Amino acid sequence: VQLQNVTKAWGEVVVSKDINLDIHEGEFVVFVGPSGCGKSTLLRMIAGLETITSGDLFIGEKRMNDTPPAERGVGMVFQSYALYPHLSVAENMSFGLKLAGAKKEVINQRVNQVAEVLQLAHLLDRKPKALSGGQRQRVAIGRTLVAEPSVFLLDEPLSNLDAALRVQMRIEISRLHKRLGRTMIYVTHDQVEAMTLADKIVVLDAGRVAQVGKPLELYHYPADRFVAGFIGSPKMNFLPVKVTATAIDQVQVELPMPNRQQVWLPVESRDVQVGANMSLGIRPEHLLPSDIADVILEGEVQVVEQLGNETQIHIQIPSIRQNLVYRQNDVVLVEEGATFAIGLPPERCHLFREDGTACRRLHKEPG
Amino acid sequence: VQLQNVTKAWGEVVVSKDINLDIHEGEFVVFVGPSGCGKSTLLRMIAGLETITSGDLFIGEKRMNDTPPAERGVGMVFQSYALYPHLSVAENMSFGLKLAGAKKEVINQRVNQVAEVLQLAHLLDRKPKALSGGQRQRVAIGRTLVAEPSVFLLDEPLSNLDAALRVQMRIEISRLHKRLGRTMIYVTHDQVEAMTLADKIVVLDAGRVAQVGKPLELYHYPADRFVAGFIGSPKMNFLPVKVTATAIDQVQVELPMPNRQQVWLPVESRDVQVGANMSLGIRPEHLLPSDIADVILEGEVQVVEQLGNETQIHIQIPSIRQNLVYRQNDVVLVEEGATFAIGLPPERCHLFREDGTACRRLHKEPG
Ligand SMILES: Nc1ncnc2c1ncn2[C@@H]1O[C@H](COP(=O)(O)OP(=O)(O)OP(=O)(O)O)[C@@H](O)[C@H]1O
Ligand SMILES: Nc1ncnc2c1ncn2[C@@H]1O[C@H](COP(=O)(O)OP(=O)(O)OP(=O)(O)O)[C@@H](O)[C@H]1O
Repeated sequence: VQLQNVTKAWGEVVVSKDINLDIHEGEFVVFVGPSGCGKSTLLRMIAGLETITSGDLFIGEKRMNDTPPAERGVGMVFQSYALYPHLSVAENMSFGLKLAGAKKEVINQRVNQVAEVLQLAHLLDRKPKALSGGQRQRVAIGRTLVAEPSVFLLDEPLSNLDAALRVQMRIEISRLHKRLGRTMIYVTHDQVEAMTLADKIVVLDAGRVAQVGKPLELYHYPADRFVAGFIGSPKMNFLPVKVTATAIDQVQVELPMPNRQQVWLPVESRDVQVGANMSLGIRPEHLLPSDIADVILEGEVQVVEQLGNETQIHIQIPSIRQNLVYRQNDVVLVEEGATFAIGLPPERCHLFREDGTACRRLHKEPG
Repeated sequence: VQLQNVTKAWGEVVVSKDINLDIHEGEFVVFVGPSGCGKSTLLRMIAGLETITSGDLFIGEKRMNDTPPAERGVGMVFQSYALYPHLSVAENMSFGLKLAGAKKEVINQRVNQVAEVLQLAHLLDRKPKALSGGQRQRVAIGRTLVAEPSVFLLDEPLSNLDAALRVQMRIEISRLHKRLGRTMIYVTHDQVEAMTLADKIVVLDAGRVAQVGKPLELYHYPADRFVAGFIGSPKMNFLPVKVTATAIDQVQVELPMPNRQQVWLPVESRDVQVGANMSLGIRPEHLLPSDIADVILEGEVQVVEQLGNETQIHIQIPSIRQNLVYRQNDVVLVEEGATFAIGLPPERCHLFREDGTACRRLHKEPG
């Protein structure tokens, strides 16, 4: 429930810096970050299986860096095959006889209720070698939902599950949290999941903590370029611009286009010098039909991905490196090489200084 | 490259009731289906890691049910991985080009260009033990990539990766499929990935092949309730309706609503009988705003998930036992209890018979 300058490292390969997390009791916290940033290591250190090179681990109240993996209040172990190849499903799931707590021995009343939510009922007498990746995965989860620790440490527990099934499990896991009221430390790559379950999201990046905030705060108010480009599916579009003017709460920038159009952005303005080279971000879903008016960008359709509910059009614009990704509702029929124009809304624009830190958007978004 | 009446069972449990597929050479085919429907198995039968109870498998153009795995022309990459802990990352990815007689001149070269795209260049001298899920998984892909088989069998090869990196790999794997142009049998649960990469999609259901088609073919025209309920993120909503009338290319149904509203659907009508109890399907993203539509449904907001780019609102309607899910663009503030309304667009409504088979939709959709 609490870290303090927890630094981990092995040689000159520092996996984690002085991260300072403050997880309250019964809070649902998910960890997200680029592959390699230190999410799994962090979760393990919070438990056993991994040492703590420096810092304090306040679980409950007093430190627990030396406490044996046994009693901590933790309940980890996850993802397809971590199960005993000789025991059965019911046997593996009902291993909650000694996992940091005090339970009876007629708990069959729960191992049967858990295998129910995980739709594993008809597989209780099954052996691991007889379960699919997805099935094994849920068994591994039951083992933890059965023990019912004081603090769960889930690590991508819902992987290997079809979409429909994965939605039901999100519901189940959400209930198991608004009931046991325990503390949860979830780790995932599924961003939709993060936003739906998380009651506070932690974004890691190369060992360091990038930002911590609620779902919509991270989405709407990334503190820097990195976080901005990490939260949100089709990465946020980034255009190179130049600050031409400065007000108290404006900051005018010049788009690299041939026409060199300028526009006033509802941004911080603090520490923004005229003439500075800055990064302007705009999300694929925030771009406009262009049918309306104002700031417009035109280019050639490079890619077009059909998703049934929406269409993502990749547009190439002169003077801009990478294509500009744009998402539009429904099936939209356009071809490659075609000419496409979109509208760039100033309220929904982000601006990052050369150092990458953000210029606190002033526009108030609901939430 | 071809299956006929292929059957597979473990004792008394069948897992592939005679499936018939016809994967053309060079095609990118993705397999989707409920957890434990038989995706990995079917994949391990094309490789040889599993025995074919009945039927004939014709990889290339010759029956291979009894051919040894190592000599089928198949290069597979599953979840179990293949990172030999005694070999360095660079040592792996090359191990594949073992007997291929590849020489340090040809190999080591493509091992470098591959460690580049997969972004492991800074990890060659590493060892599986000192890596992370996502990293190890790219390494595994690296092996099969470097070996450039004649047939790729990818089993959820991009899981364990952040959304950004994953999108990048989808572009790489896609480019790799264009460059070489060899057959690829991809298994995944990520429906956006399927829709994105696939040329054809196979939907499996409890060992059987439910439907085969191009992505938009399955999204707009599911052959049955099962596929309808399977393809598409927030699951299609289903409403019990009664057939009140039937015309040429029509069919009129009565909604569960207390006002027993009857609405005509541009649907097949073939094998539709007045009085039958059918299922009406409508996707959360196809429901319309209340004011801009006829045939409205009002109810109590139960859940509201804020995804950032959109808002999903579950509505309990006095009639349907299941909550009706609705997707609305952008951030939408609604109180968990509010009265909400939505439109039921007839042209985008699917109709399923009592036996679950769909009544061919006559509305032409773009695609
Ligand atoms: N035994 C080890 N020795 C040295 N460095 C290690 C070791 N195990 C992990 N690491 C380092 O820590 C980082 C990895 O792992 P972690 O397992 O913390 O990643 P994640 O952040 O959980 O990423 P992923 O999404 O890929 O699972 C790696 O990039 C690697 O450099
Ligand atoms: N050794 C076995 N004995 C009996 N049944 C088995 C065995 N191995 C797998 N199965 C059955 O085959 C089905 C599973 O596996 P497959 O491995 O074919 O699943 P998938 O379709 O890849 O699903 P998942 O997404 O969950 O990985 C399971 O539902 C299981 O009942």
